[PDB]
Amino acid sequence: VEITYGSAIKLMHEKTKFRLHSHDVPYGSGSGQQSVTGFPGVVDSNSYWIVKPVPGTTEKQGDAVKSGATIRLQHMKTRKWLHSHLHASPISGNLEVSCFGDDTNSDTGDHWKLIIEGSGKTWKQDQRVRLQHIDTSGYLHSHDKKYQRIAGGQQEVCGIREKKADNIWLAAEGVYLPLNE
Repeated sequence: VEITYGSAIKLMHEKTKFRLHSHDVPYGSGSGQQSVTGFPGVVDSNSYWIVKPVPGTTEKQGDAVKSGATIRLQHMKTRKWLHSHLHASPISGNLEVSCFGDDTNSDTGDHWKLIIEGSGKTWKQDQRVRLQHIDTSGYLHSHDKKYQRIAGGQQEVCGIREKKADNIWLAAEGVYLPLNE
């Protein structure tokens, strides 16, 4: 259950049970970058993310991710980074959450602080967490607000500034690399 750097995870929205999801299609407005949504179905390779450190650092694959760590989530299928910035999200006009760059292109807008809700010190499967975007201070957020025509039935994912029930997430369905000890 200990989630280590290098591990593959799904991230489930606690309230709606939808999974953090991406795919090879951009937003029409805001940044025009690759879009990110909440996806309800269980079988979906597009729901997998790799937990990574920021490139400068001592943290390595197999190290436990700590509460308070700055992390990156890289989409397995497209290699783009979970990203935010000051653009309007398409449904609710909150902070746009996108997929940015690739293996040669990452910036600080790819940085999220892991906040474990209890007194837990290392990230585990099924524990309640928030992810706070470093640059904007937006909490990764979803809700029962859905696209209709393209990607219909999938939920908006965005960033908001207050802690709420709709910004708690749980890591699930993961493959966790062995603990360096």
